[PDB]
Amino acid sequence: GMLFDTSPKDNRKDFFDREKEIEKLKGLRAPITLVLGLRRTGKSSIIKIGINELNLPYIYLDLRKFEERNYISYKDFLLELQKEINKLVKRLPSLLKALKNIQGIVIMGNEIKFNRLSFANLLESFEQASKDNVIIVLDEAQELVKLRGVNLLPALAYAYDNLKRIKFIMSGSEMGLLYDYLRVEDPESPLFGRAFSTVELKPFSREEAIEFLRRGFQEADIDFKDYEVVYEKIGGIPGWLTYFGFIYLDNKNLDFAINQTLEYAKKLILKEFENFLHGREIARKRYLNIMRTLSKCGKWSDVKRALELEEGIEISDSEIYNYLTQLTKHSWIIKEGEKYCPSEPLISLAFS
Ligand SMILES: Nc1ncnc2c1ncn2[C@@H]1O[C@H](COP(=O)(O)OP(=O)(O)O)[C@@H](O)[C@H]1O
Ligand SMILES: [Mg+2]
Repeated sequence: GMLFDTSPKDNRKDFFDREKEIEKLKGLRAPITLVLGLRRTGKSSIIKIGINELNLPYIYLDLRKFEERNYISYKDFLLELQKEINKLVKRLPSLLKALKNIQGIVIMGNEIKFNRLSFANLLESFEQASKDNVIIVLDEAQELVKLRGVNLLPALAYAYDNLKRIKFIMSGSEMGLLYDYLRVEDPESPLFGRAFSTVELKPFSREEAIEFLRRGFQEADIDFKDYEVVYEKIGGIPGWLTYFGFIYLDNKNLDFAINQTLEYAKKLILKEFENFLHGREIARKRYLNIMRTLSKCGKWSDVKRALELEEGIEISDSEIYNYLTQLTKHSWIIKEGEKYCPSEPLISLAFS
């Protein structure tokens, strides 16, 4: 690969720095490791790099495939787990034997089929089958909020307290929703009071962004001069800088590569906003209004004024609070003081 491959990296040789973050992740320093960061900050990348370098058995649940749904069924969750387990038995010969006595499992012949299941007994059997730590990756774990008919928390707590060879890695692009999922705020919840080893990926600063591009161009062996305009136009999100780098290498026209990145970002961001608006069709026009209003940032008064201007009616403070709270939980905006801002520059652009 190369530094500007437009897919999550799986090798450190293709990945710019984040050395402290990868090393912390790899430390598996508590039974649960949280990987945080906005979309496109490299979370799936460091997880892949981390598990490749550790050379430990693992189950990888890519939950992004549920992002366009409002609900995940027990059946659809089990089919994903089933697929991963089948990869794991190939690495853990004695697992197929250890899964034989699980109530809802059927074996035929070097594979399993589920025919509810005890997630805690399942995890315990991975641990029985392995001399080494087994990593359970829940990539975009906050998606499990949508898995309404299953509560995995007691099983996660059981593992945390009792399964010493089970190490979870849970990532989330929507920080508040991830914490809400794990019920960190609820004293009676199974994971309350338990510490998570936490790694956060922030957007590149100006100097990091410039160094990232510099490194990828030096590696392609091509000249580049305009690093500052690229940062000014694209911003610090690694994923967008990566795409730009790829396009510029492919075409060598600065304005074309910037415009193509901007147009790709806008399309992707607005599709992701549609995922957000799924199940909120009642408040849909209002959310669009809020984001346009907050594009160049604004205060509560600006949000209120713009909503009431569009609809004519007075709008309560309860409704307003709920709309901004949802946007903040899902990482669309961030509140600085009395100022709410899109969480990165191209989200401003997308609603401009
Ligand atoms: N430090 C980095 N070095 C090289 N590429 C990166 C880096 N950070 C992110 N990327 C690239 O940016 C894109 C988004 O990364 P990804 O791991 O999917 O982010 P997340 O899972 O946080 O949304 C991918 O193309 C990835 O290869
Ligand atoms: Mg990801």
